[PDB]
Amino acid sequence: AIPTNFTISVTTEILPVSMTKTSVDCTMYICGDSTECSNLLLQYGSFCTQLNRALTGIAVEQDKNTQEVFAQVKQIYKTPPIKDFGGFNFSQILPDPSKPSKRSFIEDLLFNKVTLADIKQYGDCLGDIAARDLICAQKFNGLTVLPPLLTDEMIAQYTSALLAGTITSGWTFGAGAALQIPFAMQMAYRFNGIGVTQNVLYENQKLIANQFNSAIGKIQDSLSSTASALGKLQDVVNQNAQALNTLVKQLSSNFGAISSVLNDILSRLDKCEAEVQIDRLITGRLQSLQTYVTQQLIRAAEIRASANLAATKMSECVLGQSKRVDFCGKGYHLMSFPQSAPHGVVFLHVTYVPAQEKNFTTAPAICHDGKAHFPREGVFVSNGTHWFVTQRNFYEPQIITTDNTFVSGNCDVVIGIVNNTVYDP
Amino acid sequence: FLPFQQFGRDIADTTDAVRDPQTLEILDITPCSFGGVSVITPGTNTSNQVAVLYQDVNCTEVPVAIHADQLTPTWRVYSTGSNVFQTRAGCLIGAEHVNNSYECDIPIGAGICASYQTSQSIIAYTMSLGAENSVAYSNNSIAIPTNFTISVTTEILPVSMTKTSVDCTMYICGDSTECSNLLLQYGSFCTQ
Amino acid sequence: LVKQLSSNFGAISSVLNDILSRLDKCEAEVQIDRLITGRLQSLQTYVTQQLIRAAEIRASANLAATKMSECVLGQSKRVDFCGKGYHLMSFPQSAPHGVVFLHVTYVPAQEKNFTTAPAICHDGKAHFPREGVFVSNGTHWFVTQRNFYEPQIITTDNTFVSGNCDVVIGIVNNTVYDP
Ligand SMILES: *[C@@H]1O[C@H](CO)[C@@H](O[C@@H]2O[C@H](CO)[C@@H](O)[C@H](O)[C@H]2NC(C)=O)[C@H](O)[C@H]1NC(C)=O
Ligand SMILES: *[C@@H]1O[C@H](CO)[C@@H](O[C@@H]2O[C@H](CO)[C@@H](O)[C@H](O)[C@H]2NC(C)=O)[C@H](O)[C@H]1NC(C)=O
Ligand SMILES: *[C@@H]1O[C@H](CO)[C@@H](O[C@@H]2O[C@H](CO)[C@@H](O)[C@H](O)[C@H]2NC(C)=O)[C@H](O)[C@H]1NC(C)=O
Ligand SMILES: *[C@@H]1O[C@H](CO)[C@@H](O[C@@H]2O[C@H](CO)[C@@H](O)[C@H](O)[C@H]2NC(C)=O)[C@H](O)[C@H]1NC(C)=O
Ligand SMILES: *[C@@H]1O[C@H](CO)[C@@H](O[C@@H]2O[C@H](CO)[C@@H](O)[C@H](O)[C@H]2NC(C)=O)[C@H](O)[C@H]1NC(C)=O
Ligand SMILES: *[C@@H]1O[C@H](CO)[C@@H](O)[C@H](O)[C@H]1NC(C)=O
Ligand SMILES: *[C@@H]1O[C@H](CO)[C@@H](O)[C@H](O)[C@H]1NC(C)=O
Ligand SMILES: *[C@@H]1O[C@H](CO)[C@@H](O)[C@H](O)[C@H]1NC(C)=O
Ligand SMILES: *[C@@H]1O[C@H](CO)[C@@H](O)[C@H](O)[C@H]1NC(C)=O
Ligand SMILES: *[C@@H]1O[C@H](CO)[C@@H](O)[C@H](O)[C@H]1NC(C)=O
Ligand SMILES: *[C@@H]1O[C@H](CO)[C@@H](O)[C@H](O)[C@H]1NC(C)=O
Ligand SMILES: *[C@@H]1O[C@H](CO)[C@@H](O)[C@H](O)[C@H]1NC(C)=O
Ligand SMILES: *[C@@H]1O[C@H](CO)[C@@H](O)[C@H](O)[C@H]1NC(C)=O
Ligand SMILES: *[C@@H]1O[C@H](CO)[C@@H](O)[C@H](O)[C@H]1NC(C)=O
Repeated sequence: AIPTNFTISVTTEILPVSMTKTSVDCTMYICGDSTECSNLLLQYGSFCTQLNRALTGIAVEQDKNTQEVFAQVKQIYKTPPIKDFGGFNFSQILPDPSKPSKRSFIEDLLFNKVTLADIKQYGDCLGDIAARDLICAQKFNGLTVLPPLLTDEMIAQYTSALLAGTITSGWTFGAGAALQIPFAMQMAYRFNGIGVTQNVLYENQKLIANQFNSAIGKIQDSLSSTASALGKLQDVVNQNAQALNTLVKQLSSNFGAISSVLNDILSRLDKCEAEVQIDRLITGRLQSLQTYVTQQLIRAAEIRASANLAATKMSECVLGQSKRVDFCGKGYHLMSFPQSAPHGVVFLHVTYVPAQEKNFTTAPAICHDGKAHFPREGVFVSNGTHWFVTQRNFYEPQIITTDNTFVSGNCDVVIGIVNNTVYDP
Repeated sequence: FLPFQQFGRDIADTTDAVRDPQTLEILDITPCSFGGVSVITPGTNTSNQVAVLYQDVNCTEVPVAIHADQLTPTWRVYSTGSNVFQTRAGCLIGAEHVNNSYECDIPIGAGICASYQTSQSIIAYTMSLGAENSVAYSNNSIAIPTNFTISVTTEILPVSMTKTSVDCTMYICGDSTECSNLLLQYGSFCTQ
Repeated sequence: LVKQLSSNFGAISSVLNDILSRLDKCEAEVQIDRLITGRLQSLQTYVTQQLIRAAEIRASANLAATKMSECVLGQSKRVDFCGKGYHLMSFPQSAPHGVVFLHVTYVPAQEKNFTTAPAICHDGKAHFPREGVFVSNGTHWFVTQRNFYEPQIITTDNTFVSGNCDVVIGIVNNTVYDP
């Protein structure tokens, strides 16, 4: 069965690249604002020097996780003012200059589909506190969320540079300096990559372009329909917030003390007896902080794995063409287009998918006059009467010829060989 | 506050609202300190100068947020001055804002990076994303390489870390037999 | 881990000998139990952190093994998997607790502009190159390999024909040499 047509399918896959950087203050979390408790916490200071190290190790890592995913190329390319790509339309993915930022349409849709309910200006919390904002409680308990190093506009600039390089130079900009190439010729290179001769592209270029454009449209309404697709990223947000909330809730435990309120202990008991109770509370809250930091390290490792995968996909599919099966979309990979998303990346893998198969009769070789003929590249296909050489991924039959095939020995040992003449120019 | 209530408590169980017994009004208690102060510094053996980034505060209201009135005079210099600079992350004190852009030396955040430059001081600038290079494009123009370079790059990868073993007995219980006897019931933990 | 042995953990002292010399076994056992619990907690924290770092190192070592297989023992077509540029070879070098790969790569150096066309209409039939592209220095056209400027005259063996020359967008007129 040989395909006689194709479809240009655009598949969207989302990968979390980083998570919210966080910092913790032992002193104001455990021993809120009392000097009596904080004096007892000095002997445990080493433990915090561990904790503040580990969280710091996470925070820097997240910045690195973004960098190695987006800072592949340090040459910030700009798309040309003229959009002449052989009928291909990149408006929905290229930057839109009519916005304060450079986010494309698809990037805007992705951003609007993730909440990211986190900046609260310290001073708003000192005002309308009766609303009981979660972030205000976190900030009063010493749980601060550091901001990402790379601003969203800057990540969008990196994505725009990658897109411009990909469409204006193909993979040549990945392996050093960018080199010009008309987009149709680039697509011809890609088609040669997947094992279908380039002559089909120029014979169906408009159609292909139309299909590509249609596929892009199918992404837009798909991203503007429901937010479930970005569930990978939203979870990565929500979970982190969940953890912080749990931490605050975990301050409501006695841990064997007479009460969970430090001031209550210091008001009922004196320094005579309050020291043991405060020590119990300190040990419990330090254990809670250790649990939080360990869970954060687990999640940081998971996010590092995801970001390494994202960087590999950026290198092997955006900057090149991947021959790995299913690595970049279902089908035969042609290109990829990156799109920034909150704490993640989105890949639009465009793929060649054969569409209309058709039954055919084939033989492994052709015996012309004793010698067996094997095709240089392709298969022998018969429509019922004659035979032709056809490329594997497309139905482009042509008459058997001495240059289409090569001879190897006599035609007695090959099982399934048939009888036919071969044209000799 | 219902008439039988005097103290209000938040999710953390720490009292936050109190009914003042003398004047029958409700007052809220908030921490007199806060977290978010970050110290930016070149490595000592270079200089003792430092900058201070206060997170999620305008530098107009830093004195009340930090309560600079009760702080030492050495802290008040970092509360207000001519080196005030605002960022999306927060606002920065002790660093001179520079419109020029360089590579990131000491990342601050929100695309702002700091460095120690020249009279030596600390500058804070919006980091650059590398060289700007527009690429020509035409529907009938290509670029072909006529020459090449054989470039040898190096990359290092960790393979293993130090194998380590721990003796519970001599760590927890140096040489006392009493402690070693008391540690038997926790053997299931140590064997883990 | 060594430094964390200087914590009371709620005991009267962080030294077993002080507790055992001030208190008899009557009251010393509760203090020693508190110390044991705290030090066991410290050991568990250390072991958990070591497991995290071991996971990191295992990921790095899996990557190193994959690089050794796919670049030292072969030629990797994956882009930027082994150095920047097109991969030629790789040489390993042991280092303490790690490996160092020397990735020798091919990087095109000096680029030249050339006017190109997707195909060539010889006498109505369009010609497409087998391996290369059509490049014109201004007057004539040549088939050149993509990664190096090695022009050669258009020829029937260099190219192949498929259909008339009206459907291709951007085709140009030229002759093809027939040996
Ligand atoms: C290959 O598949 C495409 C699917 O689009 C076919 O193009 C469609 O053909 C029908 C009938 O002519 C039209 O109604 C549609 O408008 C076309 N769609 C597009 C996007 O162009 C194409 O005809 C098929 N080619 C072959 C040889 O079967
Ligand atoms: C590429 O696709 C868009 C469809 O989204 C084409 O039409 C434009 O769509 C945007 C949507 O906001 C409108 O603002 C424009 O007014 C539309 N312009 C036109 C001429 O229809 C767009 O035309 C396509 N690109 C090209 C070069 O045709
Ligand atoms: C393909 O061609 C060859 C010769 O042209 C055929 O070989 C003959 O087959 C018949 C039947 O077995 C024999 O009686 C002849 O002696 C063979 N002649 C030669 C020169 O080999 C062969 O049969 C043909 N293939 C098929 C399936 O018929
Ligand atoms: C291609 O590049 C190499 C260098 O990368 C050129 O070789 C140099 O040529 C100049 C002049 O002949 C010499 O001064 C250098 O010593 C050469 N360098 C080396 C390492 O050999 C080479 O000439 C270039 N070839 C072309 C066609 O441009
Ligand atoms: C390429 O070759 C074809 C065949 O010779 C040219 O076809 C005709 O050329 C004459 C003048 O040389 C024109 O009057 C005709 O209009 C052409 N035929 C058609 C259908 O247009 C063709 O002109 C050549 N291509 C170019 C761009 O000149
Ligand atoms: C090809 O032939 C088989 C057997 O008759 C049949 O089951 C199958 O549906 C056919 N496929 C097409 C595309 O005709
Ligand atoms: C098979 O192909 C040949 C050449 O195109 C044609 O003459 C013949 O009619 C075709 N036969 C069938 C059954 O399609
Ligand atoms: C293919 O299968 C059929 C049925 O088993 C058999 O008759 C035929 O000999 C097979 N083809 C060859 C070359 O043996
Ligand atoms: C005494 O208590 C009453 C009732 O709380 C209050 O109105 C008053 O202000 C307080 N002070 C004096 C001097 O009465
Ligand atoms: C703080 O700075 C921001 C800048 O947009 C401004 O919106 C806000 O009103 C300022 N708040 C105060 C109290 O100055
Ligand atoms: C830097 O940019 C600001 C924009 O408000 C401008 O006011 C200032 O004059 C500039 N300073 C220099 C040295 O360019
Ligand atoms: C190739 O052409 C473009 C536009 O004409 C030009 O910007 C570029 O510099 C040229 N390449 C070289 C190496 O000069
Ligand atoms: C282009 O190449 C041909 C090769 O014969 C040469 O004759 C001609 O002078 C060259 N023209 C230019 C502008 O380089
Ligand atoms: C290529 O671009 C030029 C000007 O931009 C235009 O005149 C010409 O029609 C275009 N040709 C093709 C095949 O796109």
